[PDB]
Amino acid sequence: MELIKGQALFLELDKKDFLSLKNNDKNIPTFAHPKNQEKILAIFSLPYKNPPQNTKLIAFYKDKKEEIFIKTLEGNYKSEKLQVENKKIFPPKTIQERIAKELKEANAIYSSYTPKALFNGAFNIPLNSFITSDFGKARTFNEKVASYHSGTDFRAATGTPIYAANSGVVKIAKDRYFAGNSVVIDHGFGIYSQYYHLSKIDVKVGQKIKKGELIGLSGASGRVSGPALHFGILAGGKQVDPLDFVSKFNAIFQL
Ligand SMILES: CC(=O)N[C@@H](CCNCC(=O)O)C(=O)N[C@H](C)C(=O)NO
Ligand SMILES: [Zn+2]
Repeated sequence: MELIKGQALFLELDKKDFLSLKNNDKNIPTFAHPKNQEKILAIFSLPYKNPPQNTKLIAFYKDKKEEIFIKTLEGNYKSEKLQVENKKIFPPKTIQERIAKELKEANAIYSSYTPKALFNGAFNIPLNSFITSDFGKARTFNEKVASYHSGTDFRAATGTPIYAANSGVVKIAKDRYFAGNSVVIDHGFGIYSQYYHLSKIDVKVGQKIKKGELIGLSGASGRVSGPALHFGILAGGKQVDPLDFVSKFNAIFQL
């Protein structure tokens, strides 16, 4: 198949006599297809930066192996040039220490697989606004991708109510460098939704959260370009296009 970089894909496989799904030595977890009872699903994601040109997954059954080839497409993302580049910039050690601490914490959370659905039906947009800045907007130097927008920004004045996109469990709920006042919800199967730059947090860590229920107010914390909501989805161990993902997810899990 063909898959644009920075997107997710729902693999469909025969359930019966299935043993494992792999990508080199890396395992990929599977879950039940809710409509069809003879199928199982698995989420595969390509990174936006440095994606492999091609990927070969192998589904091992008791009676056969079954290869899946996935071609990486460049897509149609916006891209501006730079005349500056990296400089592994030199922050004060007090901040280096904080970033590294918050990075450790995030990786422990995002690599903590929950093998059951914590969601309830389809995802909803966290607020009824519109996109001010799209996912995948990139800054290039010598046609190599330096950085990119890892989520999508909605129009929101400071203090706009934000609602949970789907049911889950709260894993993060605090101020962080870069993200500002953050909230991260685990929905199960390595699917996490992210709500950054809040002015105000209304939830606690480990709290069981329901869809359409309030998680905080929008703001501009840790943000330079002013008030707005940043919404992100991490799935298959990677940041992916949220709106593209929601479309594909809802196609399957719609009630
Ligand atoms: C901690 C961090 O690096 N956050 C990045 C996105 C990556 N999230 C991964 C994570 O939080 O673990 C970020 O805050 N981008 C802001 C929202 C932006 O681009 N606004 O316009
Ligand atoms: Zn953003």
